Amino acid sequence: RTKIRTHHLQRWKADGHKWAMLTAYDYSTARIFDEAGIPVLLVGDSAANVVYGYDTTVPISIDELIPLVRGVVRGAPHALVVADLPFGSYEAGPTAALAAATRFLKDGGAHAVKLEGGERVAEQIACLTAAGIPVMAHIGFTPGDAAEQTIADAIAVAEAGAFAVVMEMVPAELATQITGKLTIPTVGIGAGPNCDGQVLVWQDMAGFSGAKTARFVKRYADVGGELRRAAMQYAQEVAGGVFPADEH
Amino acid sequence: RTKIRTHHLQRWKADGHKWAMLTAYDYSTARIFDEAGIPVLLVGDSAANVVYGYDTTVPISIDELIPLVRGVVRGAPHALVVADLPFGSYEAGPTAALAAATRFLKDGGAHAVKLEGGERVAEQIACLTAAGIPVMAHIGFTPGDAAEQTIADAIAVAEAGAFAVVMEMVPAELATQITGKLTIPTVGIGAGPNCDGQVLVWQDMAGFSGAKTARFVKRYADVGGELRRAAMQYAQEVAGGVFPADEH
Amino acid sequence: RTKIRTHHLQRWKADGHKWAMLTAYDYSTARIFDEAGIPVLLVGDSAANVVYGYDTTVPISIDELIPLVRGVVRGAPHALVVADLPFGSYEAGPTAALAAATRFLKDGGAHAVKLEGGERVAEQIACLTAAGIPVMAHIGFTPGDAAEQTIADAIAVAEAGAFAVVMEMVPAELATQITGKLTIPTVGIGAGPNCDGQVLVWQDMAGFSGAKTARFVKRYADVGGELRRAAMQYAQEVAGGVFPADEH
Amino acid sequence: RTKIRTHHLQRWKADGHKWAMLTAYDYSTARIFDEAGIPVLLVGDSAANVVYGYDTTVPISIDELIPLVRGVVRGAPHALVVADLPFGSYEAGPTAALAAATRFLKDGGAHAVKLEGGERVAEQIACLTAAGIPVMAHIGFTPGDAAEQTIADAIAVAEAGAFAVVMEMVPAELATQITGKLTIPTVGIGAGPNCDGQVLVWQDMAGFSGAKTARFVKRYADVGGELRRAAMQYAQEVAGGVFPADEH
Amino acid sequence: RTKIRTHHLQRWKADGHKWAMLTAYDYSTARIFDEAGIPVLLVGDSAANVVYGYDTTVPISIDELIPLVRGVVRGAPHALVVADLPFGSYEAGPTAALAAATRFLKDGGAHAVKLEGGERVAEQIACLTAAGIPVMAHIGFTPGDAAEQTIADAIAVAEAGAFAVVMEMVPAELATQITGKLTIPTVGIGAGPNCDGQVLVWQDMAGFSGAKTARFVKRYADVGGELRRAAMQYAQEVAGGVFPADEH
Amino acid sequence: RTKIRTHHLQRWKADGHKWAMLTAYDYSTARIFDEAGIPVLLVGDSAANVVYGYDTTVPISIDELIPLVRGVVRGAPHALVVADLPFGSYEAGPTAALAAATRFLKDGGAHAVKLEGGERVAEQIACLTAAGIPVMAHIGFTPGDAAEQTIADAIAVAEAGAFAVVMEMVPAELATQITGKLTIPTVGIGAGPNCDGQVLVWQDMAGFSGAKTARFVKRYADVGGELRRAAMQYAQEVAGGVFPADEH
Amino acid sequence: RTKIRTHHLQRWKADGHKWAMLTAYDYSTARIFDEAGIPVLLVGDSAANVVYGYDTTVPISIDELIPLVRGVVRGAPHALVVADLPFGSYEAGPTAALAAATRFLKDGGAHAVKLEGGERVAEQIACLTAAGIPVMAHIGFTPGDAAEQTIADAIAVAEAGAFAVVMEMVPAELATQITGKLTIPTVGIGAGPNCDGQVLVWQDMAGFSGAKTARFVKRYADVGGELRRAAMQYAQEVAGGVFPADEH
Amino acid sequence: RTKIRTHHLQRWKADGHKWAMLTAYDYSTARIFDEAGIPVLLVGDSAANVVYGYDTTVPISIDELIPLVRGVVRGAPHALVVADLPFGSYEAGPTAALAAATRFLKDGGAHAVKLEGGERVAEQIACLTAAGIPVMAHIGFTPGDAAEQTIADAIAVAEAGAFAVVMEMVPAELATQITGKLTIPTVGIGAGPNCDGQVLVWQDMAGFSGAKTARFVKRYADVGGELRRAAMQYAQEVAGGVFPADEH
Ligand SMILES: [Mg+2]
Ligand SMILES: [Mg+2]
Ligand SMILES: [Mg+2]
Ligand SMILES: [Mg+2]
Ligand SMILES: [Mg+2]
Ligand SMILES: [Mg+2]
Ligand SMILES: [Mg+2]
Ligand SMILES: [Mg+2]
Repeated sequence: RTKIRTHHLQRWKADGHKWAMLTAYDYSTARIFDEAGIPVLLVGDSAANVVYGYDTTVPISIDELIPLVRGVVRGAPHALVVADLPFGSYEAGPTAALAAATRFLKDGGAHAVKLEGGERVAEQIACLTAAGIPVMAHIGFTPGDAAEQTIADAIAVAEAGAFAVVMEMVPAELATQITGKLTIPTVGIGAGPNCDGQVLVWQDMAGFSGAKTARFVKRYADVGGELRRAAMQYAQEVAGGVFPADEH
Repeated sequence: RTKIRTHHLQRWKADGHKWAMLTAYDYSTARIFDEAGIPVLLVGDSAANVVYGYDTTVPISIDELIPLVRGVVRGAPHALVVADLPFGSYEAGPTAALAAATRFLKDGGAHAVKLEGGERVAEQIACLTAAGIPVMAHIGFTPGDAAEQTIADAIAVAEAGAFAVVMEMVPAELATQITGKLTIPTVGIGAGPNCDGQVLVWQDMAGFSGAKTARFVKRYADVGGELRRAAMQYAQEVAGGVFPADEH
Repeated sequence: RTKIRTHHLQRWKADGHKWAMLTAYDYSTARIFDEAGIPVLLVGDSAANVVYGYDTTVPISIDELIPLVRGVVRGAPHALVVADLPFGSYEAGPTAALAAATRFLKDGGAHAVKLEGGERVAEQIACLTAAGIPVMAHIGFTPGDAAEQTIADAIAVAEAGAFAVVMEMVPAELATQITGKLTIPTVGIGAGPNCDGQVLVWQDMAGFSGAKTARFVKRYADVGGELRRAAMQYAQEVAGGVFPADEH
Repeated sequence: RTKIRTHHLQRWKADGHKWAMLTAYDYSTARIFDEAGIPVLLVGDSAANVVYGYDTTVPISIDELIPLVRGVVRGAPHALVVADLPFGSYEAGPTAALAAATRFLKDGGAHAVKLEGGERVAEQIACLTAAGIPVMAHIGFTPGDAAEQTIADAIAVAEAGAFAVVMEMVPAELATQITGKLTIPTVGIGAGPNCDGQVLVWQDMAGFSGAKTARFVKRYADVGGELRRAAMQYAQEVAGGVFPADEH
Repeated sequence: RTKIRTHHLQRWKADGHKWAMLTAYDYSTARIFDEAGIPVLLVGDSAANVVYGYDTTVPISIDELIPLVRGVVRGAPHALVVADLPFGSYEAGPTAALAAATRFLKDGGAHAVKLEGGERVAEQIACLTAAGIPVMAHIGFTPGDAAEQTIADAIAVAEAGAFAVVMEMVPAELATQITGKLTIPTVGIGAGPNCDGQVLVWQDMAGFSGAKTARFVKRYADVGGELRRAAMQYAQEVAGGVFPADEH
Repeated sequence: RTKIRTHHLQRWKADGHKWAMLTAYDYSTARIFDEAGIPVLLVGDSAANVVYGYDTTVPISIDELIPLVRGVVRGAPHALVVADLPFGSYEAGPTAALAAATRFLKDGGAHAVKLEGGERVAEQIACLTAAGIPVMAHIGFTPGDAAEQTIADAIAVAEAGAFAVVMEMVPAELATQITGKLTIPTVGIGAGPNCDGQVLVWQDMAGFSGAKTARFVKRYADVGGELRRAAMQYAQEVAGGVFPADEH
Repeated sequence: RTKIRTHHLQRWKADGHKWAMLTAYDYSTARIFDEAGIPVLLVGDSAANVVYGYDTTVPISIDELIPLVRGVVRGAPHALVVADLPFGSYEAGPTAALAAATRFLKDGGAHAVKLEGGERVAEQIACLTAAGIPVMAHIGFTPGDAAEQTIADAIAVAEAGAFAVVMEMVPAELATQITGKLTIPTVGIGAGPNCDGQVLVWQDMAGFSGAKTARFVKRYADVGGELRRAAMQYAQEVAGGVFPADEH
Repeated sequence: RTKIRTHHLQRWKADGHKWAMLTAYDYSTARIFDEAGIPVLLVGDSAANVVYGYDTTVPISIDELIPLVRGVVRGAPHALVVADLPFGSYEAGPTAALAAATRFLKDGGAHAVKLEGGERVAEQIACLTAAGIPVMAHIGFTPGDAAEQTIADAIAVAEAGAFAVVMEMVPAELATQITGKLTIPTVGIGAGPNCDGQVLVWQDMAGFSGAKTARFVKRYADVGGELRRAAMQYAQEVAGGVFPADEH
């Protein structure tokens, strides 16, 4: 079928089609989401937690991501795969950011990268965008004047060239407006329902990590739990000599 | 509770306790299997397929594994985590193998490593074992005289110091004997029911990869499928403005 | 005979001589095109597809090109060999671009390099040109205001020093004008007939890749097919003991 | 359909099926030979001449080959791709040879490697073979006692583990015998008709390089010449304004 | 319980809560201070003396600190761990400073870094702060106009983004004012009692180094002396055969 | 006074003088033990736990030790400072071990190194010893035949050249004998009272880590606890404005 | 006694105390000058000649100096040791100069560095000075307008932060003035008697190199000659069997 | 005049000419000893003390020597310059030793190297000697059987190829014999008067280091003291305005 491209997300904002974005970190997962119809996959730095067990996204390195990106890229032939730039890889300036992004494309095989930041990151977004690298921006709300800054960021980020922007933990009201005020699609996560698209960490979306589903997350299943019995039953059958059988 | 150690596997062979080993490649998965009671986790090179999308286990590199090992090590505090040595990292001889294994322990944080091979690999197993590195052997059956070699390998491998050995695609009959003939535990996968323990790639065990469950694999669930709807439903709700709601 | 130099292309624009440029990626091919009279050879990044099987030109690296350039340079003693700068090697700025180009000349043995881009790349083109490195520009059309930009690019690029410019996927009408408006030769590919010169990927020109000849490509032969029988017949004769004979 | 594996070549020696091996050095060529049914492809060091223009095979480096191997591997999904080890990469001993071969498999994606040499190279062939790396041997005839050595080499090489052996410039008589005396398939090139299989440099097989077809080579076509007109005609049409037309 | 964050220090300045900061350089020490309730730990460059025996803080390198930081980070789960930047690692400018700080966070696991300097270092503090790296400033008094500069530094440093500032060897009077004039907390050491918080090198605080307690330091114990007998008694018991006993 | 040398330990075995060895990992600690009369200091890999918070001694690297050794060397001018070789740095063989040890002497400034292992490590001990590097051996007891091996190790190790040997977790009875059977001093830790000398991790010796003093350790003080109040009191006085006072 | 610091040189200019600076390049020499009371030692790049035999100061590298600096630093505990920056290590700009100087302090153990140059080097002097690195300037006279430039340099250099400045080959008259016009001490060598301090290459000062004592140098001895007999006599006694005697 | 070669030392042993060897570490010193007639110069690792202030010869590195060797080589055109191999550079075996020595010749410009050791070092001496590198051996006496070993070393060392051997701290009686028993010259230092030649550290020979002249050293002067006044007088004249005068 059709391979999602950035322009598709733009058309969808026009046609009013609200698309879904899911986070992915390996081949098998991506394969599933791809044959499930998910148009956009995010190899997020959130992998730091769900994949590597870091209690933050500060330690994860580019090298802990590129190999995962390659895997996701191979598993979702129809999805637009976005590679998230790790903390520290782009804050230095355009040159650094460009080198990092270039690695994600030439090596990781990603189609686009996600650069987190507000106005302070416009220069970087511009360089990449001008280099021909699709950039998905990521802005937030950090408490009044805060709402102003969020807006300034949303504007600056789009001006820089971002083909879309993620609004994380942004007051639904403010989000709604920004969404209507920007020409590019807005992807929300705890941003309210008024965003051109939505994004969730698949681990949360399918109950695969812990049990604490935050407010902005809707638990669409208990894939984690389902895996627990599968394992527990497997274990018992092994102990009970029931497995393997002869057909095995 | 109790952190599984190699001696436990030995005691279990004595008490006739058949234990289950599951493959794992990330923090979240390991966490689940750990709280599911799985005693031994294998960060297999099978990750080459299920994690990175390689159609073989030949290309995967040490660097594509170590970071995954670290994650698994963090997610399974009670399991005995075994790191699998990638193709090419130990065939050169003891020195190479030792360096590679040392990386998996000092860096990966693994408790033991899995070295695939027969007699030809005894020297390597001995060096590591003597260095204080727990080694899980891995022998197979490659078609008559074949059964002899498998036996020779099983013997040589144990002589070298392996604390356990994996029998993959080994005729149940031959396996049964070898199991009874060795002092160390035998972990099978398509080796028959007469092995001190069993091992499966969790992706297959829980139907997370493709649909072709081979003969030696028992599909204990459809975790993959379950994830497909979760994603599909999520997508539709996004399109239907049903998600996010206000509680989000 | 005569070794084509950049000034020749300029004279030809004056004399109204429409010259042909062919893509080349190895010694044997270049040798053929050279003794076939082709004046200009392009070791394009299109090699990413036809040579390495990448589905894009994003992954190909300088190192996957330089050795090919050297080969082409050795096979076409009379042609003006142009080396194409890979994605990511010049977007960072002049310094990067200069280093990359310098490698293609000092190492690759190329006579000139092709830098893809519009106004955004003028700075780079200027640095190289001033360094004494012949630069062939490459501009395109990306949909109204688009035609304006194409023009701006054509102008900026020439101002920067490009000895010629490639117009790819440019509306014949717009192309025609630009061609007449620029002092330097315009080389088209899907740009219409009104260009000082034409360029095609030899694989397409001679039907050596797939069967889908796009609109802008004219299939001058089925060299690929011809190779298929040669191989098939060879195979059968081998099977039929007809080859080798005794004269062999 | 079916992906050729080494055992297939063995079965064929049994069934008396004479198979054909063709040299290949890029994606497009491999694609053609693959859909032409060629079972085995050799990314030979002969590329030194036909690809890079070296007048010998002494200068070509591993790095000038690996990227070509990757391309060939991508173009022939059904063929058994063999990567030839460059001069100097294995003569030092097993350790060196193993490292080199490992690169060709893990990086190049090759299925097997070709190691040129006689008895003096048995140690290397053994190490690789034991490492799980399929090795295609390559022996020759260098003038009386010579025939003895060729035989000794044929024997030693097979003893070392080679799954097949290439006999180049070997007296048909001697070749015939060796072929009958070895358990593994013999692939000839100027070795006579009595070899389990045949191999030719595709450039010669299809008349793509020079015009001097040596005795052991049969010119199955003039693909090179066919390319010359295609180019010459293309050039003239460009000059004659006939190309591009409007359909372009 | 609660993990101290930078905002806590701000709240405390508001509530008038004077907090204590202690220097720490290893896991065991940090563990103690953590379970002793110390909110902020400083892996100081002072380690140069107390840890490595350098008579100055000029020679200590980043590598002699990062591993210590990791240890302290592991020992104080509830403390805000601040890593001090070594001499020479940030004076070159923002780029250098950013790279250094990034190492301390991504590798060292620190939560914040301490950058010593006045106005001259504002640019660096700004870059880090904007990058999302918490920076603790450090200003001093170097003899009239001196008091002016100290003030200028206090102002500039806070303007740059520092979440707090250390006043070392600053006239209590001047300190008092600066403390009242700044919005961010002031941490003193020989700065007088009018600072939002206090800091001491634990070695001095607990009499573990030398016997010369300077004026600004209050000796809260003789932990060093206590260790001397422990050692001396241990030694004598060993000599007296009293140790080990049988319970040992 | 007198700087302890290895021969001193030998004389002491003769005179029946039981000496005490203490572990040390920094300048200030070493200074204390030195002026406390401790003759031998061990910069152990036990630092992995007490210094860096690793739950094992497997991860610690040479680089996490050398800088500590330098510090200890500077703090104990009269002690014989022994540097412990980290896991993985000598198991490969003499060459590796020699390079590692050489670093500890030339860089770390150590006087001797400690190599853990039995017979399997004799070759390494011999190389270093012959190189002029004082080696302290380290053997253990790992459960019958075990006692035999311990003995074999004690013998082999001394034969190799070790100037002394550490017996850790060795049955007092067996230890007693070995001590009497060897010409070189035996240093015990959980080895019983019949050893030429004793060794303890200062953290345990002075109650600085946790509260679980194992059987073989005698808690000579609560230096850790003493540090807790010092810190707690310091904190309260800061909060109570009592500190700093004016004398400060 | 007292360790000379830069402020001492300033006080001395005030008290009118003319201090002497001597060049030094090794431990033994420095030890002598230190116990001889010399306050300032210069590890000059003049070492290029007297130490390494270069006929110029152009070839000497940082690495040929740092190890000498370390030696001098160890030999003169009371002197202010100044390390010279080698040709080419600071002319590129502040960044380069800062890195070089930082090596001399952190590695060499120097207290200050000497940067040769006039106005053109102010930027470098400023960066180092602001970094906390004491810089001794070095200006000269190169023939009218020359005297103006010397003055401009003297001014610029001091403005940049130099704690002192060397006037080499400067007309005594001009020197006298500059000395009176600057706030910082002036150290002369062939600059006349009106300088806050004097400096000479110890080799010349003590007649250790050649015999041609230039005008600005006063030969205070013939230490070189004295060494010649010592050697000659030693040689003869060896030949005469007089040495060694029995007391030897 | 004549440039001393190794054969000269041999002739001298024959003619009974007792030659003198002096240690040297810089250009100026070497120049003096050269024009003083000293035939052999030793760039000893004793430089560790006299040049760099190390209290041992354990820390000095090859890099702290090579540059000094180059200097000495330039200063003594007629002397046979011998470079010493630093601790750790040859104990690993021939390969290591050869590489190290090769650096001293090709880079340092030395004519020969000094390898310290007894029988244990014969292999190394043999490799170098066979490579064409003149090796000066160095054996000692370490207390009965000791005298036997010294002899064994003297024999082994000469057998290995040493063109001469240094006997340090060897009982004059034993020395006398060894001297008469060896075919190669013996150079003593505290070895008695019966050695083909003598060697002393010039610092001791001329009273340039400390005042404690050991038994085996004869103080031929007080060059150090002479330098002290030269410096002291220089200093006073500077202070007294007597220097510089006008002639300066
Ligand atoms: Mg992030
Ligand atoms: Mg495997
Ligand atoms: Mg391109
Ligand atoms: Mg060849
Ligand atoms: Mg500091
Ligand atoms: Mg240990
Ligand atoms: Mg200079
Ligand atoms: Mg020595």
